[PDB]
Amino acid sequence: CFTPESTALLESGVRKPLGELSIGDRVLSMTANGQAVYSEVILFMDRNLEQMQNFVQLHTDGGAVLTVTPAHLVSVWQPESQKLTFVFADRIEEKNQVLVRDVETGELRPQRVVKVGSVRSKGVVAPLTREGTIVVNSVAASCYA
Amino acid sequence: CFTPESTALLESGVRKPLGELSIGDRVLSMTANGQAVYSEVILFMDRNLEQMQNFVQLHTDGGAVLTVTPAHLVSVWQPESQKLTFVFADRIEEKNQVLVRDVETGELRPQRVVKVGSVRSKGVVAPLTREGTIVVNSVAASCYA
Repeated sequence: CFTPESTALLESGVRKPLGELSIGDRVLSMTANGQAVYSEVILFMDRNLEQMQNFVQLHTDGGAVLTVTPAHLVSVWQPESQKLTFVFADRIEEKNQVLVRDVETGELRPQRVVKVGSVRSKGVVAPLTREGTIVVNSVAASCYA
Repeated sequence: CFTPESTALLESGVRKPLGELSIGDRVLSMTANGQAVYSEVILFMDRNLEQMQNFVQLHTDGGAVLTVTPAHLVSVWQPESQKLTFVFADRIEEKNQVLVRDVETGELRPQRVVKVGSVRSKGVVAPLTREGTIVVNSVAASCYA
């Protein structure tokens, strides 16, 4: 899950807090080969805006910060082998690379994780899109947790 | 989840029991717009070959039978509105339509659900592919349950 304050990017061009996200909204997602694409939210696998939860915080070199639960799958780019893989949030470390949306081009491009933090906050939201992936706070991730 | 005896279709052209499925295997899946495509199994969300479980059994007009847990998402085709939607297995009824792989063409084509049964067996397997979907026993389904 992500936090209610975490944001998705609607096809319309607007960021929307996950706590305000609605089934049907077409949010920025990622294809199997790592490309940006818009997909509709079909349901929420978890949505409790009061539930206290522990979150991993991934900071990218570009300034993006993704707050996700320990067991949530996140896309990790292996620069050497040109391999896109999914790793649990808690297993991600500095120097690993994640896909972050580039403002100018709109493309999902790899960025170094420069800091791995933690935080405990209230509210959990886990949206499921048709694609099965979702870009939260500009960082690509799986919908699975 | 599906049963261990349920089968996936490997890109190689061979059916493989889910209980024998391995991470890395490229199984027949479905794209967001309902097309057949091969995707690799990245992990199992559930895999307990001993766990007794209640399953819904969907029979198609073509003879395919998909055994899935009540809370598993399955693709349902709405012929009138040309809409592909996901519905929980237990909410599916006769006359609804699901996507079934055609032998000759290999395409995922809609077929009427001619009978909805039930069964309790041992073993649960829930494979997750990169696409997020998987065709089990020739019937298209989401990986989510």
